Amino acid sequence: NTLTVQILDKEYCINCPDDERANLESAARYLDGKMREIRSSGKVIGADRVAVMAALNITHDLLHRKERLDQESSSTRERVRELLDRVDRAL
Amino acid sequence: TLTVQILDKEYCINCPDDERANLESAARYLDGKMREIRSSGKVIGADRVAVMAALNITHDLLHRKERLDQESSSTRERVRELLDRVDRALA
Amino acid sequence: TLTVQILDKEYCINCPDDERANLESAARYLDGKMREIRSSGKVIGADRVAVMAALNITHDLLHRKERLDQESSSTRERVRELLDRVDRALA
Amino acid sequence: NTLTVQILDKEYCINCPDDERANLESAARYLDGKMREIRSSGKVIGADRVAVMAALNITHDLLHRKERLDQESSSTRERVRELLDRVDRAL
Repeated sequence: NTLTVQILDKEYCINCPDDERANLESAARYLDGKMREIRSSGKVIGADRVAVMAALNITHDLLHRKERLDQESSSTRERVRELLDRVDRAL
Repeated sequence: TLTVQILDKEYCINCPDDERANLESAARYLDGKMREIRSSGKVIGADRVAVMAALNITHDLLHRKERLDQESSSTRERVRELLDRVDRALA
Repeated sequence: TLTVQILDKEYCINCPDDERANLESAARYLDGKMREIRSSGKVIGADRVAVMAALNITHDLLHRKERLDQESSSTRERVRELLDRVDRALA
Repeated sequence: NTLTVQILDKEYCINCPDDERANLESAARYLDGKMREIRSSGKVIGADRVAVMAALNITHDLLHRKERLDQESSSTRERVRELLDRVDRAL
């Protein structure tokens, strides 16, 4: 089974099991989008570098999302401990 | 800023300190995957070798992103339920 | 301020609005208990009839105070446990 | 069984079951204390009124303690709901 995605004005026929089609298609869409932004600036010159840079930003995006989530959890933990102290001091 | 080596080319990205090791690990993946694809000869052109590799890591990351989001909304619910029980106990 | 009638004498106390009915209920108890004790003849002297009645309601209140405190520390613990489980779920 | 408490410089022999001795003794102690404060001011003249006034304040003390506790619970409930909203908006 072949999936044919379009990434940055070029075509790719990838042997993909029906199982992963949607996943691969959105991954391609996501990569395409990120490559379009990068290309539409000028810092990166070279179609191969654009792709590599995109993969690195996508990697950053996800690492940062996890960092933000971890911070969000830790914070509510601090607030929960603040609640606990209020409870111990008066009730 | 971090400077990584991917398939005989240098890339310099602005990564917040705590991401360095993960980004390096990413680059290492990229480089390896590109050499593998290049060696297969199934994809012609450095730009195409680059996106096939980039598509590969993006697909990987989104899968990890899902499992993350799974665990994430899961604890968001246990926490919501617990706080709810706290409210009720206080009424 | 509230003005109550207890065993043919008026008392005026400064009660925060929400207590009026409960304080009136208290006075009603006092008056009834004093008439009962006075009628028994077992206690001689209005001052002694007064404290025996006052001791009676005080004893009553402390019992209610205990049951209150019981329920109170009980929910203070369920709440503490729940918040604790919330903290753990967030780690 | 007779318990002999002292309340405001006078003695009282009360038929009290061993079961309630401690309770009755602290109630007497509590009443005595409250009657001493009241007498040591001047607003109330008359040993019987002093006792009645004391029972009313003791009643107030307890009504107010319960009001304060209810307020304390309601408040932590508001804070818990504030926590819940934080959770729903980001996590």
